[PDB]
Amino acid sequence: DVGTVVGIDLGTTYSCVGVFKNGRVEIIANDQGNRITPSYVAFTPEGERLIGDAAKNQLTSNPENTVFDAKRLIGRTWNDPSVQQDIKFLPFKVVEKKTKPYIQVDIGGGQTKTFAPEEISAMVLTKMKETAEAYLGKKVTHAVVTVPAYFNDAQRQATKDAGTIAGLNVMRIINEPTAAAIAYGLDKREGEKNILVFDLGGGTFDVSLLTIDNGVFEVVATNGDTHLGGEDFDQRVMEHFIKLYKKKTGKDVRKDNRAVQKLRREVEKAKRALSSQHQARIEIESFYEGEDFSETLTRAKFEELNMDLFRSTMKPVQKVLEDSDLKKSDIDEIVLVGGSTRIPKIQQLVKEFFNGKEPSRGINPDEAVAYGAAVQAGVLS
Ligand SMILES: Nc1ncnc2c1ncn2[C@@H]1O[C@H](COP(=O)(O)OP(=O)(O)OP(=O)(O)O)[C@@H](O)[C@H]1O
Repeated sequence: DVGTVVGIDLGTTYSCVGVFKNGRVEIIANDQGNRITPSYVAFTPEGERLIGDAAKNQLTSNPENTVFDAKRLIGRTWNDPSVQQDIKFLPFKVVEKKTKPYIQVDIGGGQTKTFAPEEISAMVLTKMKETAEAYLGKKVTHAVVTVPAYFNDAQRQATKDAGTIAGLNVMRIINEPTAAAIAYGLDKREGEKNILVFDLGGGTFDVSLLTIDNGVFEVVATNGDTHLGGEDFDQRVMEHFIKLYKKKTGKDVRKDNRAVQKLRREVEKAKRALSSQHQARIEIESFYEGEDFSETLTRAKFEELNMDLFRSTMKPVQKVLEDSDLKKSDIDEIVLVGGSTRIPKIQQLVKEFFNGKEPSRGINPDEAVAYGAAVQAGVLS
C-alpha cells in the first residue's frame, strides 16, 4: 500500500527527486529537462502560480511576490533570532501569524495571501511529486524526504507537514549527509569508519562528521556556515562585472534592477560552464539603455574573486574534527555534496586539506542526497 516511494532532497535553493526502478536508482528530470528544480514559487499579476524554473526565470521588478529560501524559515517561530535576521535580507513580506513566520504575497490582482513556510515547501514538494509521477506514469503517495543533520524536532515535523499538504506521506526523515553516504554505499563497509561530509550548495555550507558501524550511522558533530554557498560566488562576479561596466562606460547598472537580474542568470551559467572550461561567454541583449552586453570570464578570475570565500570552508572542517576528538588521519572517507563542489578549486582545496586523500567519486554531488533517499525508498517496496 506504499506504491513506488520517492526519495526527495528538499533543497534551500534546488531540489532533487529520485526513485528505484528496474534494479537502479533513477534521478528524474522535470518538465523543463532539469534534474534539479529551484525551491522557488512566484505569483504572476494574472494569478498564475509558478513553481521551479518558471518561478525563478520569470522576471519583473516584483521581488515581493516571488518566494524562495523557505527552508531558512521552516519549523521556526516568528521571534526566532535567525528568523529576525533572515527576513532583513528577504524581498518578500514576512509577518507574525499563529506564532510563526508567514509569507505574505500578492496572489494576483492585488489579492493578498499568507502562507506558512511549510505551505511554500509543500508547493515545491508538489512539484517534485508531479515530476516523479510524469516519469513513472502513475500516482505517488509516499516519500523519503531528507533534512540537514542539525534540523531539530519542529523543523523535522514541519518538513513532514509540507509533505502531508503536498499529498505525500513522508515515511522516513533521513539526514542529508547520511543519504549521501548511503548513495556511495558506505553503510555496506565492515568495521567502524569516520566519514566527513562537506556539503556546499547554493545558499548554505554544511560539514558533518558521521560514524558508520555495520550499517549504523551516527552524526558525531556538525558545523559550517548558513550564509555561504554558490550564490555568494555569484555576487562576487556580479560586483566585478558591475564595476567593470561603470569604469568602462560611466553608467551604473544597479540603477535598474531588471538588468541586474539578467546579469545574475548569465553569471550563474558561466560559473557552471567554468567547471568544465577555462573561459565563458556572458552575453545579454540591450543590457541597460538598449546598449548591449558581451563579456568573458576566465576560470582563474572566478577563483581570484572568490578565493577568500573558498578558503573559509576549511575552518568549519577543522572545527568538526576538534569537536569530535579526531585528526585528519582518522578520516577513512571524504564525501563531497552540493553543486558547488563541482568547482575545481573547491575539490583541490579539500584534497590538500586532507593531505592528498581522494574523496568518493561517481554520483553528481548535486544529486547524491536524492539518490541516497532513493536507495532507502527502493527498499521500502
Ligand atoms: N557545474 C557547476 N559548477 C559550479 N557550480 C554549480 C554547478 N552546478 C550547480 N552549481 C551551483 O550549486 C548551487 C546549488 O547547489 P545545490 O543544488 O547543492 O543546492 P541545495 O541542495 O539547495 O543546497 P543549499 O540548501 O545549500 O542551497 C548553485 O549555486 C549553483 O550555481
